[PDB]
Amino acid sequence: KPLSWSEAFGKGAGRIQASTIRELLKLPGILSFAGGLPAPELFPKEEAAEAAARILREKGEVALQYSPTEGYAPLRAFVAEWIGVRPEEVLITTGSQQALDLVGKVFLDEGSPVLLEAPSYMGAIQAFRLQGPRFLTVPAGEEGPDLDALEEVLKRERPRFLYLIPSFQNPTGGLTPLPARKRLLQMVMERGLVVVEDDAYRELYFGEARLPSLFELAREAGYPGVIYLGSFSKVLSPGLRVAFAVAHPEALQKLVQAKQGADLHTPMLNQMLVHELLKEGFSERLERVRRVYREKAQAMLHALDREVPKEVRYTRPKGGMFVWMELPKGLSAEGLFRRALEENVAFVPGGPFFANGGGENTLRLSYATLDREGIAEGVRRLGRALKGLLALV
Amino acid sequence: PLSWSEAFGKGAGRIQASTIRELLKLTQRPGILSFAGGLPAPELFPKEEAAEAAARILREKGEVALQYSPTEGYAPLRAFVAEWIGVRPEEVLITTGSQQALDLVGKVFLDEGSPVLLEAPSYMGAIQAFRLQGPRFLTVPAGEEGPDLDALEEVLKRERPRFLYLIPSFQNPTGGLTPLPARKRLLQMVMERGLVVVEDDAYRELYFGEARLPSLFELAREAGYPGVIYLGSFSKVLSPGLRVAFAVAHPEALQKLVQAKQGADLHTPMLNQMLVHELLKEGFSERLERVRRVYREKAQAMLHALDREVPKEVRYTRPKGGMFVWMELPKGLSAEGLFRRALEENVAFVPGGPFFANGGGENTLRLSYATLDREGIAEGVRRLGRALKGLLALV
Ligand SMILES: Cc1ncc(COP(=O)(O)O)c(CN[C@@H](CC(C)C)C(=O)O)c1O
Ligand SMILES: Cc1ncc(COP(=O)(O)O)c(CN[C@@H](CC(C)C)C(=O)O)c1O
Repeated sequence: KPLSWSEAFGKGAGRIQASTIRELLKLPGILSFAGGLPAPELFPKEEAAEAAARILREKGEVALQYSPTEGYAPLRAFVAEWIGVRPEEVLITTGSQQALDLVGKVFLDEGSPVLLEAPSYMGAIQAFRLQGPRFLTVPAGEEGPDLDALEEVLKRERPRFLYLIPSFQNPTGGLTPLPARKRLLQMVMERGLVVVEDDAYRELYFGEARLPSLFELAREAGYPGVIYLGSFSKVLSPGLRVAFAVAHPEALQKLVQAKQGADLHTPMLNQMLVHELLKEGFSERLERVRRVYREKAQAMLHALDREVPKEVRYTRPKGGMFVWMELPKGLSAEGLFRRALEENVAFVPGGPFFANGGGENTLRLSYATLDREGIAEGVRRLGRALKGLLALV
Repeated sequence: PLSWSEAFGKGAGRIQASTIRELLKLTQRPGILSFAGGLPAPELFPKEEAAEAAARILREKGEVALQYSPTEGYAPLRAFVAEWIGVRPEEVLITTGSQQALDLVGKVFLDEGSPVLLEAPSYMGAIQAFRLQGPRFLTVPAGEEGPDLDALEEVLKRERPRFLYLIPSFQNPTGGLTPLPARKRLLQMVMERGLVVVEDDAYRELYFGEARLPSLFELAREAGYPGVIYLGSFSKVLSPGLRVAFAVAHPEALQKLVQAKQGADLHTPMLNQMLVHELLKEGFSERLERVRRVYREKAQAMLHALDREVPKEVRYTRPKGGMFVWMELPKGLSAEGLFRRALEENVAFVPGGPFFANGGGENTLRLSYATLDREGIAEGVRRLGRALKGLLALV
């Protein structure tokens, strides 16, 4: 009886085939606009080094030992104070990608309806796809989800939850404005629906102020149905894998129960280190994050405006890390990617961001990682690839 | 008015057991001496060397350490694991604890109603991970010499489990040690039927005798059989709180684990992997020898104490490695009830029930001698003896 792997795997093995995540993470003179990797010039290496050594010397017996599933209590407290909730309503997760996996586990079943935008974040699609749901979509544009399309969906289908990224959506960069957020909240409250609000880019706004979150608006309305995800990845360090979920206790409790068997607890040194880094100077750190991303976005748009012919369209984000690019109808972003690689530049083709397919002429560009000169040079290389693609028609 | 209970899916009903989160916050009750969680001896933690190493990593390589990193793990760590275990680097996946490896295995191999084979009892974390997928648990008893192979033969004549989950070396929770001939017989049974084994080797290095037994993975590799997925961890030998472990498998299986890991957490934190690699680059053998000495001495301290304080109606194992003593009360007596009395005497342990996937074992309990110094072991056992005497006096 020779062993067959294909025959020994379960259904889960046939739902995890997309490889965008590992392909974006994989470790020469290629300039990357691919993964949403935060600017390394913002990492506080020296402060981190001091703080990590102090933790390990003075509290190493706690930091290196098994620790609570719910998270380091001072970090839960810091998060609660920042977000505006009780500490017991905060779960520390091993990145918000883990919170998405936990959400999928708690809420989805084979064939269960779930709603997100087309496009939306590939990580969330991948986490949810594991459970074998039926994906329902609405379009995403410059002002967020198409609420008219959503109204029609909700007449016929009750999603297990709605997954949204109101602030600088991955991958479009779209910003759901305040009146739309209120309308959306009304639509959800009228049917007692659950919303998973992913606020990874919360603090990366380019204007004067952050918009109220769906969670904030819900809290004001007395409505308990928003599960709120945030992360320290975009504002401090993605490699530490420290993030959080905030919810009504009944929901949060299920997330904590799921977390036990996922990894026991998020590494304790990491939580301690985030807390030590942010307990002073957080406001100021966030202001500097905004100034850097504003400047890189400006450089990206200047470079694109210079190098990209008008037959190719792209968004002009008001925050976050991404530009979203649309090629002429029927042109292949995958084909372009192969040409870009020969020109020593990378991006993410758009296909993985569309849960039910389509989008093969779209692509996402991240300006977060490179400095302004590498942005300018990377876009010059992209422009050459685009020009090659268009010239073949 | 929103209804949470109606909003959840089936998974919300399969995650109710709270043993894990309960064991992990016992620290919040510092006056209680713990024989509960398998928390490693903190006197072994290399705090100073770790502080120095972490600071050097963040100053010299902080742009790698603090950035998004490969799903498969830090390459020098993969290589280090590959050299230690005896495989190619590309056959290693770094995981956020072996608990995550368990969750990944469940994801890849189990569906609702699918059969899975494990012992009764077995590790509650594995039970918890697998239960999420809604499987049918098949069991065989576990004893001093590991799984009951005659019982296993009967199971395998009737069913093809998606995998067999075993812990051949110092099983959680019994401390059982599967001897070499039983390992070969198990291997033969699985090879003849083309089944998969998940071999959890958390306690690999914690042997009290002269040498480590061959793993089922090593035996399978010698026989040319690709069906063993091998799990190991740095938790019991270096630091559990860092959450760094590994899965080793044939590339076809390993690839599905890597695929699953993407959407679980993107990647295991990179500083943690670097730190583990830096700490183990030199002196690993000597570290391991020290681990063995310490747990050998704590096991001896525990048995000495039990032998003086525990009434002879109560049975307990005498482990040859690992972290645990497995205790069985007279039939019908409640480990849970004993636990409540133990809490009143300021000692904790883990009742046996969570370790039995299909129920049972309500008279059994696990004791961990890993965490306390010898004086705390002696005092905790005096406190446990008082609880036990109170339990037995009520009859
Ligand atoms: C919208 C959104 N939500 C969550 C995540 C996950 O981030 P953490 O787990 O670090 O908190 C993200 C991250 N996005 C990048 C992931 C790559 C694998 C690097 C990306 O390039 O999309 C997110 O955008
Ligand atoms: C047999 C066995 N396999 C895996 C694990 C998980 O450990 P890591 O994820 O740290 O690698 C364990 C650990 N066991 C303890 C867990 C408690 C929550 C602390 C235990 O008390 O059982 C294991 O024993």
